[PDB]
Amino acid sequence: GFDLNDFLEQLRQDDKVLVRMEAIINSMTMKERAKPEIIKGSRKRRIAAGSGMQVQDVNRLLKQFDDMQRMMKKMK
RNA sequence: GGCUCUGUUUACCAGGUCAGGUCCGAAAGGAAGCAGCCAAGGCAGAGCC
Ligand SMILES: [K+]
Ligand SMILES: [K+]
Ligand SMILES: [K+]
Ligand SMILES: [Mg+2]
Ligand SMILES: [Mg+2]
Ligand SMILES: [Mg+2]
Ligand SMILES: [Mg+2]
Repeated sequence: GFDLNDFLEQLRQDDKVLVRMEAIINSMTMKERAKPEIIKGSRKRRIAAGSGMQVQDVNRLLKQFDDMQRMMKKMK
């Protein structure tokens, strides 16, 4: 069950992306990391400000996560 | 009802500490602040008033 914890560990095998991507996840709660679909507008705003990013950066991380979760489902 | 103890629970919506990330600064230095943790609140059991 590929989640943001798994993704975060993949980001830990950029700081031009990797450190910033890790930071966004580091502003999340464990429920958010476990079930990223619950992250809607208000949680995105909290995560963005808490990581010094914009909401569009959070959107981009979530999209990258989503693409990886789709690919892991299919490779498996 | 109050207080205490114990268990549990709680993204943000004036608490503390604030990793990471962020901001200001040439630096020296500063600042805001999410997660966690802590406090506190919620739900209960027990004890006391
Ligand atoms: K308690
Ligand atoms: K905090
Ligand atoms: K920090
Ligand atoms: Mg809080
Ligand atoms: Mg605070
Ligand atoms: Mg720091
Ligand atoms: Mg600078």
